[PDB]
Amino acid sequence: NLTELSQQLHDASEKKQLTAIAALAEMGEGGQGILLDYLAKNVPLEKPVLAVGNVYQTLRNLEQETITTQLQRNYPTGIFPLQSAQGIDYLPLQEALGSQDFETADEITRDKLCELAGPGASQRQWLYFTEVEKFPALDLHTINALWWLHSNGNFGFSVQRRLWLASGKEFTKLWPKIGWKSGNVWTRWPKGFTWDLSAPQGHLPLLNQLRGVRVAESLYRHPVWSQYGW
Ligand SMILES: C=CC1=C(C)/C(=C/c2[nH]c(/C=C3N=C(/C=C4\NC(=O)[C@H](C)\C4=C\C)C(C)=C\3CCC(=O)O)c(CCC(=O)O)c2C)NC1=O
Ligand SMILES: [Cl-]
Repeated sequence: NLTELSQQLHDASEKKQLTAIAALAEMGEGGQGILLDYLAKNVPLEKPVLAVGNVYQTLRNLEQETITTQLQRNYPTGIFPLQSAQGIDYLPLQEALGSQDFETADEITRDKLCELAGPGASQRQWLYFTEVEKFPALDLHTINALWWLHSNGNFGFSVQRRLWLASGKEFTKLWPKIGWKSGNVWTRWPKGFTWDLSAPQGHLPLLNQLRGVRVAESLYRHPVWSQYGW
C-alpha cells in the first residue's frame, strides 16, 4: 500500500521510517517517486538526519540509470553542505561515499585530515595528536556527517567515540568491538578490513595504531562532537 507506506515515512518514528523506505524502494516507479519527493522536501540538510541519508543512498544503490541521473542533476554535491573552515573540497569524499566505495573514502579521509593539519602533516603523511586537537570543528562535522549519512549511521568517528565511551574509554575493549583486532591479531591494513556495510558498527574510518592511541583519543575528545550533537 503506497499510501500507507508514504504516511509511515512522513510520520515521526525513525524506526518505522526506515522499514517504509526499504519497502518503497522495491515498489518500482510509485514507491521510488515517493522517495524522490521526500528527498526534494528535505534536501539540502541543515542538521544530519539519518532517514534522509538512507533515502538518498537507497535510491543510489538501485543503480538505475534514470534515478542516478536525476540524483546527480538535482543533488550534484549530495545532500549535506560541504563546508570547510579551510576551503577544502570534500566533493571527492562525498562521491566515493555515494558510490559506497568505502575503501576510497577511507583513503580520501586520511588525505584530507593531513591537508587540514597543514603542510607538515601533508608532507609526513601522518598526524600529531596536537594537530588533531586544533582541527576546526566544522571540517570534522562535514567529514563525519558524510560518513554517517552514507552508511546508515554505521560508520563515522562519532560512532567510534560512542562505542569508546561505552567501553569505559578502554581502547583495548574498543578494537575488538569495531573489528580492528581479533583476540591477539591486529587487523592487517588494507586487506584484512571489511570495506562494506557488513562491517561492524564503527569499523570506518580507520585510525592506524602504529603510532599509538594519542591521535584517536584527541579526536574522540575533540569539542566537535558535543558542539554538533553527535
Ligand atoms: C587497530 C588496528 C589497525 C588499524 C586501524 C590500521 C590501519 C592502518 N595501518 C597502516 C599502515 C601500517 N600499519 C603498520 C602496522 C601496524 N599498525 C597497527 O595499528 C598495528 C599496531 C600494527 C602492527 C604491526 C605498518 C608498518 C603500516 C605501514 C606504515 C608505513 O609503511 O609507513 C595504514 C595506512 C596509513 C598509515 O600508514 O598510517 C592504515 C590506515 N592497521 C592496524 O593494525
Ligand atoms: Cl601523536
